[PDB]
Amino acid sequence: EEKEILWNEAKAFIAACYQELGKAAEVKDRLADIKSEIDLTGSYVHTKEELEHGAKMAWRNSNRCIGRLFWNSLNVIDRRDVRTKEEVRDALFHHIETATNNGKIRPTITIFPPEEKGEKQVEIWNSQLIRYAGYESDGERIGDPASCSLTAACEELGWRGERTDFDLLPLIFRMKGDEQPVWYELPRSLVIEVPITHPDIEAFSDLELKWYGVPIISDMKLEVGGIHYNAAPFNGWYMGTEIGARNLADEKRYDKLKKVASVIGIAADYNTDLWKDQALVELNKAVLHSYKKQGVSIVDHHTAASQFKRFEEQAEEAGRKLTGDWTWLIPPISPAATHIFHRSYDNSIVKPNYFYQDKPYE
Amino acid sequence: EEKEILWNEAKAFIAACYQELGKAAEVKDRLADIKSEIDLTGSYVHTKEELEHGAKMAWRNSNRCIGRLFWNSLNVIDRRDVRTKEEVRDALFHHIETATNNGKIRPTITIFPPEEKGEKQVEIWNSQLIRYAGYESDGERIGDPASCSLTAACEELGWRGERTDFDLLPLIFRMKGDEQPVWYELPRSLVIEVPITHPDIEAFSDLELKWYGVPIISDMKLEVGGIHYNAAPFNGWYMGTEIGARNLADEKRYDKLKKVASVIGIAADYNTDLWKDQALVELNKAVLHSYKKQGVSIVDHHTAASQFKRFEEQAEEAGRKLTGDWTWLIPPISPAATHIFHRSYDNSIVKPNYFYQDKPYE
Ligand code: HEM
Ligand code: HEM
Ligand SMILES: N=C(Nc1cccc(OC[C@@H](O)c2cccc(NC(=N)c3cccs3)c2)c1)c1cccs1
Ligand SMILES: N=C(Nc1cccc(OC[C@@H](O)c2cccc(NC(=N)c3cccs3)c2)c1)c1cccs1
Ligand SMILES: [Cl-]
Ligand SMILES: [Cl-]
Repeated sequence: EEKEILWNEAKAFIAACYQELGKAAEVKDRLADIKSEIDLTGSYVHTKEELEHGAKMAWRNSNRCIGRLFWNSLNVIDRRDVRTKEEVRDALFHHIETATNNGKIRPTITIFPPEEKGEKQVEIWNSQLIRYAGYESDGERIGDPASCSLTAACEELGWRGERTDFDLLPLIFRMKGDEQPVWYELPRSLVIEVPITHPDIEAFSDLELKWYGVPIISDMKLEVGGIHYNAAPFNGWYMGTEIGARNLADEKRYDKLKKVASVIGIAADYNTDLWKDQALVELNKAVLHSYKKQGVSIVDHHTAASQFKRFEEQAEEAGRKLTGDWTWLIPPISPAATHIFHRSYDNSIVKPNYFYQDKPYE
Repeated sequence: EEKEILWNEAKAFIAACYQELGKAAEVKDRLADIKSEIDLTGSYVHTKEELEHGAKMAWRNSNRCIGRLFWNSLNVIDRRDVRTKEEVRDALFHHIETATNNGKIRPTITIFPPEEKGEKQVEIWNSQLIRYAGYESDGERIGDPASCSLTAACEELGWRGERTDFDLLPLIFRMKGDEQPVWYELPRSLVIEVPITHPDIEAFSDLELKWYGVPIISDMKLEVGGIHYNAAPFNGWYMGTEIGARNLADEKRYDKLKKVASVIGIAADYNTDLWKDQALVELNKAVLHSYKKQGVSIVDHHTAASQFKRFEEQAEEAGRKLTGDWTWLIPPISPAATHIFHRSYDNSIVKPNYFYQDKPYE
């Protein structure tokens, strides 16, 4: 029935994978084992090599990702053995610790057991493992609006935030068979944060801005050879503009441009003054300066685009078709100063890859 | 034969056009006249109203244009009567004069006779009526590289540029039946230019930058109800970023960022300093400041995006589907500070509209 779809993706993956691993001879027999394993059990289990390489391929095929040059150095933690919520929690804690690596961030993914019957084994509620809570009631707007609904979900379960602008959300997830998720407060020793200061403008610290060191996306599905790993959090390091041009800048996020304009001492009254643009540049300089000063890995959008240019060259000379989403590849500031802006990209979806899936809350 | 295609577009245009003009009753009879006129002559001639409204509709349907709020105030000059190159020249001169309007730019289009048998009556060689020449030989790079090939074509015909960085290209066009185009030097009294100065940084004038006041696109085809007006130059006013973030900024255009960085007194050594971004903002502030100070119409990208938001609202409440090209609608600086970035657009092509056509040179 539906089993047919699994087998097809399995054939396509193993061939491409073993070909890249120089194990092309091993394919016929590996596929055979898979064929009967699917027949008898409905599914099939990846080898360490298949899983590691598949997660790497998936990153390589992520059209919206400018950081793909480094796809082959992805650190893959295999946690398909977890059976308990204490094990899941500790796996998540460990991922944070090893990925952070005292500021010298290692791109890492932790892979939990895949969906069985489409039925999840572990269901992560966090959008990122480290994220700030958001509150909204009676005109009062506190923290990160992006987190408003998860925050309300957490507070249903007996969590309570301090209602600071930077409350760390607890880890929150649900195990198969449990009707309700559990939540665990993040140990503050695990979480690096960076205060935002400006290299030249000493008053920038009056804004009392900060951001977390490591963005760990925990709400996407890794799909590898027909196998659906809904729980598979991954991280890289930030590109500065993600923090300075979006998280802290967007009107629906922290909305700090008017405040930035004030501390940098420019008026925020006239569009033709380009005060938003000027505020953006200083905020973004501030962010890069602050991460580098603390010794936390970060990349600027120009360096990132140069790296991506190498990914493009690398893919061509390896005989691989390149795929990309121009609308996400261009940085939100000075995009025409990067080569990305001035070319176009095939937005075709190639598997393995990371996909969106529906939130369990709201 | 091919006549069928004309008739279809004709039916579609007249219906939509007269409907918008509140002349829906007049359609059946207008179409009838057209039907027999096509039968007897192979083509059909637009009324003043049809032509004017069609050029307006075409602008309204230009997916890449952020300035569309003002589509209905387009000033349409009907020059389908030209038969001579002195008439074409004078029509082009007049367009420049009336559109410039002493700096208070009127959006204007001059419409020349359409293609007959696919055969052009007037063939304009300029990409814009006012543009700077570009030269390239023996490492030496002078003027605007975008104009390198047209410039070489002009110099074939006995034109010679001064080889300044801002030589005005002559008007150059070809009449049906002539094997060769003619060129006419632009009278300098017709052409407003703006020296680029900075409001705060007095040394900015050392760059000796300038740009022309009015961008007059003269190489696109206006298509209205099956009729192909290949020669139909049009203008608006600039959005500042077109000059400051592209014409003067691009490495393949004037490439001035390093020089800007120098006069504004910041180092241009480290990506993480965001010196390109900072140079961009100051150059773009300089451009808006300079146009406004001279009294030449210009719009900043924030004001432009606000206007386009009104176009969006206006289209919806008029019951018209909106179409757009997100990749051209976002400004090349601070695009995430505009609403455009945060929504998406249907890039469908609706006629009437402006289309690319092949250059006659190179
Ligand atoms: C090593 C440093 C990395 C950098 C600097 C980087 C940079 C980025 C940036 C800027 C985005 C766009 C996000 C946005 O603008 O909203 C992005 C998207 C993405 N990146 Fe990366 N990335 C890195 C590593 C990774 C890793 C390790 C993975 C997974 C293994 C990954 C997978 C993705 C995916 C799936 C998206 C798209 C998410 C979506 O569609 O919403 N990246 N990356
Ligand atoms: C009134 C002031 C106007 C402003 C500020 C404006 C602004 C712009 C801008 C910024 C672009 C993109 C060009 C680029 O980034 O390379 C554009 C494209 C365009 N505009 Fe407008 N525009 C205006 C008036 C007009 C008029 C009067 C017409 C024709 C009647 C027009 C038709 C177009 C077309 C056809 C394009 C796309 C050209 C292409 O595909 O290469 N616009 N406009
Ligand atoms: N950036 C856009 N969308 C958007 C809007 C709001 C939030 C958002 O978060 C991405 C966030 O979830 C995310 C996803 C994937 C990677 C990152 N950033 C990172 N450095 C990494 C996290 C984990 C590995 S790399 C961040 C993306 C648009 C571009 C064009 C039109 S809209
Ligand atoms: N801007 C882009 N392409 C591009 C690259 C080089 C030159 C160029 O010139 C447009 C130039 O011919 C042009 C065309 C139409 C309008 C304008 N600008 C104006 N204000 C007007 C001229 C006439 C009426 S409005 C200018 C456009 C891209 C966006 C995203 C990916 S590439
Ligand atoms: Cl983020
Ligand atoms: Cl231009």
